[PDB]
Amino acid sequence: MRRPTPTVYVGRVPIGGAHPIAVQSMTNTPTRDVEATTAQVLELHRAGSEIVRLTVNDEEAAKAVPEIKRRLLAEGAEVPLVGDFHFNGHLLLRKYPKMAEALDKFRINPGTLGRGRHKDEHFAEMIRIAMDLGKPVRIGANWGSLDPALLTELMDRNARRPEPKSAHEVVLEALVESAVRAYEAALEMGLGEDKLVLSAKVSKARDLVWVYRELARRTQAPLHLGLTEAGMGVKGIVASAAALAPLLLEGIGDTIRVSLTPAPGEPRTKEVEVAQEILQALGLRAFAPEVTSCPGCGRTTSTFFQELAEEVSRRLKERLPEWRARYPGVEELKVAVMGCVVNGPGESKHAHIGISLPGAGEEPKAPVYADGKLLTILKGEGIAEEFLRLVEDYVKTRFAP
Amino acid sequence: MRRPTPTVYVGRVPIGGAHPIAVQSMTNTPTRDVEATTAQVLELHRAGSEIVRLTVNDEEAAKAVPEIKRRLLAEGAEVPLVGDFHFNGHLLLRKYPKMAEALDKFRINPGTLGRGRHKDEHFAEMIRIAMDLGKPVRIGANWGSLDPALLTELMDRNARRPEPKSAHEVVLEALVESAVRAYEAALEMGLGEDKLVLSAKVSKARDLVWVYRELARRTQAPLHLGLTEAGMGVKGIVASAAALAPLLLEGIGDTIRVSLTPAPGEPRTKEVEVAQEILQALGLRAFAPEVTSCPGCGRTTSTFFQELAEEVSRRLKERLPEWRARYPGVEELKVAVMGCVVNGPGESKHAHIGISLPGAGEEPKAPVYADGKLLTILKGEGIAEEFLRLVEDYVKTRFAP
Ligand SMILES: C#CCCOP(=O)(O)OP(=O)(O)O
Ligand SMILES: C#CCCOP(=O)(O)OP(=O)(O)O
Ligand code: F3S
Ligand code: F3S
Repeated sequence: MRRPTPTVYVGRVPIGGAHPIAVQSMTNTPTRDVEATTAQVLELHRAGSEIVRLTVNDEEAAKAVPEIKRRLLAEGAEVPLVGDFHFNGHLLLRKYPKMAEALDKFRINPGTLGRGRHKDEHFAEMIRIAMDLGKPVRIGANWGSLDPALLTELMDRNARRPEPKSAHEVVLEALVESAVRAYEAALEMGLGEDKLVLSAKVSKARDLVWVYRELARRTQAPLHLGLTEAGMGVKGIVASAAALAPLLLEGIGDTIRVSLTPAPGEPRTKEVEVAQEILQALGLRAFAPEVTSCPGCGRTTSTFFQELAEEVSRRLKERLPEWRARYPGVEELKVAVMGCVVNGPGESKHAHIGISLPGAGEEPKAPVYADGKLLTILKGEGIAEEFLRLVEDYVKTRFAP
Repeated sequence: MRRPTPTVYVGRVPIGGAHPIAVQSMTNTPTRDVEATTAQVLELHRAGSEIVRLTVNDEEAAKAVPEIKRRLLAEGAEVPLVGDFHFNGHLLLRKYPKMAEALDKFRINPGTLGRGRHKDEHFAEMIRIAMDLGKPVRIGANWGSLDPALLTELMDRNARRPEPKSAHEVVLEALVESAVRAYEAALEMGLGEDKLVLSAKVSKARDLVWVYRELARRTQAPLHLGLTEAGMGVKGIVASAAALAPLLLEGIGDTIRVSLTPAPGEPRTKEVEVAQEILQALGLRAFAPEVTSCPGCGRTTSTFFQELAEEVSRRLKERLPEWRARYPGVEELKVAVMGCVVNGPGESKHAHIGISLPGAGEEPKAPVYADGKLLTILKGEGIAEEFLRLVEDYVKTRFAP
């Protein structure tokens, strides 16, 4: 069901309907701080951010970008950099051509170009520079910065309707129109279809689904999908997954970014982890082995079961760097850890390998299944260590080169 | 878009297309431990579990249920109880009529009824008892416990097809068929449409969407929706949201349960919180005020912004018990906390009330918007306390009785 699109290369990373959905992220360090920004770019890339965006907000930020890129290259890190421009993007790209050349993509917001007539000039200048340098561009609209003139135009169109739509609905129409008009304008100026990505972000999940369905229908471009301003903690994680899934399941979206607010002291890499989990939950990409486990109920002994599931998950995460190097395809591994006979055997049989613990009323033994059939039955002390040895043995055989 | 269904009352809680989607959960204490189970039922109910399920797995569990119910009633807690039966449900309901009468709903799994001919007898006996006592029933299939005879029947049907489907696809067909056949059988026996809820759970999100679309098409019943065995931590949360959202957005589902594995020492109420967050993210129910905040970038000072967003979220959660009592509709409150001028004002204008902090290059002042227009501009020390006073003032006026 994947929506076909042309391919847009962001550095070495291809984005589009023929390619895996790419995970990206954005730094939160001051871009002018070269050491801090370089470190975080590397951190995010190592966590799985295939593309990294950084704000290029003033002259000091712009002068730093070439040095950041140089440092990344010096350690063989080929992570593409997207420059986020607002208000003065045309001035910065004009004045600092080394920055323009160092970036792998430019982000333009059609709502932060300036006022009235100046918008069109500023937009054209940035597209001109991208064309001269062979750079791709994201035209990214956001409802936090919606073009007010376009909003009035569409409010007037709506008022003329036999049955006018709500103000809220018109805001969404205008956001879509902002992206689509700027898309069409960039194409008319000669920027190639292989150099244009679009986004039109809102902060409410049901609205995001409406917007992206319209974008997908009305344009041919690959789409950068995300729920903007998703927020903190569990709310942010849930809202982001809830917003993206209906679209990704329908085949809409070519790159994603999860816009979480970090808690103080929480790593910026959390958003990368969440993005990966969304794609893997929907079977669109595989990044690491996953554990299926039941919630546990009154049929299990809660703490032993919870401890085993946690220990198995912890070991898989410890083994992954090595496994990824030795065992191609191991990212697809499914392990089950289950609490009793009700669903334990059946769920374990659906995993590559799973263990079903004895619950209430059962004999104190734990069947282990692999590839849908009984492998062995464990008992006594060290169930956990015996199981993890069996998982290691399984991986060696199943995912051998 | 909500799928119409008859109403099924679970105690005082109506489930169906005419009613709010109900959040439920399940205990993990041994049901025989009356003190522990009663406490957790109350804990879950207080967290927002409108219905609570408990395993009734043996005779000791069954004898405990009437006392649990008595204790709940003694504190005016009207929380409906669902009894989860496997293997011996027919024996327990027969032998312990006080338990049968004390429960507000019976859960039957058509894959844990027994072997061959005995299945039909056991099923009929449980439905007989529900009918005699006027109790509703969930017929809940789970792929961890799929009826093997039905699976063979459908494997044979599939082998006769001009183009046979995959084994995996046939497993899903069989799961649906298990629920649908048992549904039809219960109706034919005289159990009313106002007494039947269906579920057919799998552990993979894209498969769950397929299954529930089939269930929704082929039956008229309200549906209990959940991703079974979702797992631990972020994986579990993301998988659950990703699986449910496409269905809930399409109007499918009448009650949900989130099947998270608690980390050792993590409260059982986490699943209730996640369930509520899924429904609120999709605009289907409102439980508590929510904070929209940006991720922060190099345009903000990371820690001040993150600290303010966290402090605002913490205060809203502290004020809620009181607010819920005084200010009807306050559950719908949207507050924004934003990092700079790029999206700060616009996003704040979409919330009921929001603050936009000064980012890089800006004057050190923080505009506050309420109902889409400028309310005031804050500066200096105590921005956080001044903002929270403004939020209190706003709530008093907006959500006054
Ligand atoms: C830049 C910035 C703040 C908002 O980031 P976002 O990824 O949520 O939205 P975007 O910048 O509109 O793509
Ligand atoms: C009971 C039990 C273990 C699985 O619980 P679940 O809510 O994920 O699935 P269900 O019992 O099939 O409704
Ligand atoms: S939730 Fe309960 S039914 Fe068994 S497989 Fe897990 S212990
Ligand atoms: S993410 Fe950055 S652009 Fe401004 S509103 Fe938030 S600081």
